[PDB]
Amino acid sequence: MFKAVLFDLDGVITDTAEYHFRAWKALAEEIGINGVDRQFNEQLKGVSREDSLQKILDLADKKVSAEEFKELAKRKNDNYVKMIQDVSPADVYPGILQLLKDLRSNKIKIALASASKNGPFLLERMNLTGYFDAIADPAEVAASKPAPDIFIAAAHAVGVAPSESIGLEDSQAGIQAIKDSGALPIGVGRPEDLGDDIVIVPDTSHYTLEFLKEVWLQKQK
Ligand SMILES: O=P([O-])(O)O[C@@H]1O[C@H](COP(=O)(O)O)[C@@H](O)[C@H](O)[C@H]1O
Ligand SMILES: [Mg+2]
Repeated sequence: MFKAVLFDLDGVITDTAEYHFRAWKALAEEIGINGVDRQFNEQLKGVSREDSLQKILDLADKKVSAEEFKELAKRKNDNYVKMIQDVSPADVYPGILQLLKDLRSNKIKIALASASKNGPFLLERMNLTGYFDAIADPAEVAASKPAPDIFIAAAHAVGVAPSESIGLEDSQAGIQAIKDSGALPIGVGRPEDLGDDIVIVPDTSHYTLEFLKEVWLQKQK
């Protein structure tokens, strides 16, 4: 049976992917880049602060100085951090709190595999910190999503092999990271964005221990 569930945070645990999108779009427009719309944003979900900024800057022909680059990333984060100050337990996505309780009752490890340095703060805002057996620090891995490092680290942090773990993600980059880690991915979002090669659910209410078991018993190979 699987022995661990590796949780992405933003867009899985709570609608915080929407906040990252709005913050990145605002930053981009401030520097005259209007290409960050929902479609383009799918390429930003799951990627690190610096990687997100560079993907946005790639839309421009000229480059910014190292000094401006650093200021831009900080500017976006300062805005994002203000945006999430009022997040509360009421903001936890449907099914997530129950899933955490069910996993603990069944002795299945719970680890956070978020690329966000604001992850710990958000779990505290939502009164979810106590459910996690481990939080993989995104600053410790040598390579961020789509690299599998963070999921491999989350699994190791709870003493479980990635091959015996399920990863929950809402992004293209994150799903790739799960795939290359050896864990089984179950994405949440629309088929047009995440693919038709893995199991995808339309919303988090589908993330029940019953369903994770249903899917796991159906894994290939
Ligand atoms: O989706 P998950 O939880 O990997 O989290 C990811 O965290 C990145 C870095 O976050 P921060 O700027 O707060 O360090 C964000 O750019 C990305 O949009 C978000 O999906
Ligand atoms: Mg996400």
